[PDB]
Amino acid sequence: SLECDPAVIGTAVKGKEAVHSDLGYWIESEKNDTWRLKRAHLIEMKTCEWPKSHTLWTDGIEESDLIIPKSLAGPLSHHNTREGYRTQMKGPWHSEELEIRFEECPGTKVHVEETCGTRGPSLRSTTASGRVIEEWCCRECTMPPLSFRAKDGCWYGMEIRPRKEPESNLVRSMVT
Amino acid sequence: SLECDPAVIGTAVKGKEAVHSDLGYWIESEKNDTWRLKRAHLIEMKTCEWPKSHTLWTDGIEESDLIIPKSLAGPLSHHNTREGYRTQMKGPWHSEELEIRFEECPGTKVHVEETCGTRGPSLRSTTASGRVIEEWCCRECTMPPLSFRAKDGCWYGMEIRPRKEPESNLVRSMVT
Repeated sequence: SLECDPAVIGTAVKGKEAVHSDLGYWIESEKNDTWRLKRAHLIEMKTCEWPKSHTLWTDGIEESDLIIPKSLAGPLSHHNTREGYRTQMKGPWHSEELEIRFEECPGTKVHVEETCGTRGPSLRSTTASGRVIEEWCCRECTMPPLSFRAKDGCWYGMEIRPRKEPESNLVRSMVT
Repeated sequence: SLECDPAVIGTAVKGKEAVHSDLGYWIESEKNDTWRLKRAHLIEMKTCEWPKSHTLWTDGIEESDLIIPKSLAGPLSHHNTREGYRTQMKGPWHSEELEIRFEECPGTKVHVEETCGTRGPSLRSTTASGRVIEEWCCRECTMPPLSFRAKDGCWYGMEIRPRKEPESNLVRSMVT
């Protein structure tokens, strides 16, 4: 009864590309050389549960590995995963139009440094003053780095933290 | 590995209809209160394993309820199920062109009789002499009856057995 309406759900695979689509959700996965989330575009956030009947590869997943959270109608699929990243509970979900993609934000860099901060609330790449933050670090995530493209700028994943920058000046999402 | 080549596999859902397709397999499933196998068309039998990456609703199934056996490249899906039927291990899989459909054979009728024979190898609807066998019985399967349409005639499912036949006249598939 809490599932999204399957009347408008469209899921398809052909070869090495897959799409989990909805009215507002367009979730692309690829095989390279294992299946992973490629990019996603969400225009209307919703809180239903994506039905297993309209989902591919629903076996042996834990909700902690779902890139798009299950509570936000993220599909319970291995196609909704990426190595080195976990569920993005504290992401910039307040925005209306969201694009999830694996690319560095403009004028930014991410480094794999075990001497880096742990996962925390998602950080925007521009200060409240509006200035770019050049250097970011990661402890376990993989490259290219998970990013969020919204109206107000580029948001980085939780695993991605800034280098020698005070996380107190930055803008942080306050949703879960 | 032991999986079918995913390069040519195409699976899609839109609303109440779903297809698990490949080069030789065309498996249609439908939503009618519950997800079930609608019809299937197989032109080349295979012994690979259908990849879960290209399969819908792979969760909480037992292989005994898969209409198309896992060994015969049947998808491990709730879409590959039908109420009152179990895996058709002893089916007419020797034939080249096979169509699975839920309909009575042209000169037969099937009744739900708990006082009927048990599961056995799939039987043709025409004797070796070539005459139709009008009456068949079922104990637990549902209607319409699962049937196989091949070049040599109509084959009934394992759950569907005849009442007035001495088991010697019939044509029995001898493959598993």
